[PDB]
Amino acid sequence: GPLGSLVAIQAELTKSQETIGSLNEEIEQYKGTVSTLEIEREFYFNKLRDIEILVHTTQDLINEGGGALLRFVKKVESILYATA
Amino acid sequence: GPLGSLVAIQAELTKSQETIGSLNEEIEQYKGTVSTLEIEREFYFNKLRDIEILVHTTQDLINEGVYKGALLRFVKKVESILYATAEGFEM
Repeated sequence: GPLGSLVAIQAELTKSQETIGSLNEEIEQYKGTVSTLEIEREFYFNKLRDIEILVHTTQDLINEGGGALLRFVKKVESILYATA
Repeated sequence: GPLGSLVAIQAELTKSQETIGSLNEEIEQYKGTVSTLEIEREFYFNKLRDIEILVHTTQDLINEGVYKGALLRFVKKVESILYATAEGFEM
């Protein structure tokens, strides 16, 4: 009857509001994991950038103003731009 | 009466089943963003590892005199950059 249908929907509704609660919990932990990975990424990208700047600057400095130095600089450059 | 309240709670229920649907899409999006960041990481870690090997190997040839200056200066600059990257693996 009316009461039975009201009770069944109310039960499924509170069960649904539970899932929403647990899915929001997951989203907050995923937001936290993306944030950590993005903080790490900015740090490592800066170190690789410092190596890239050094490689290109030395390549320019060798040009007008390298023997074994140029050979090493080119070996580093090939490591940076390799695709795997 | 009872029909009105049944209609209002059924509407709340189907609306909440739609939010679970959209929250599951967000989770799949977030799983995809964590996966991309972890794939980048493995690739850039591999390059750092290869630069470390190269830096130490050529330092061994400069130390154990196998060249008969500016090269050692450059090798040491790279090594300091690599050490600073190792130092920030906790921070």
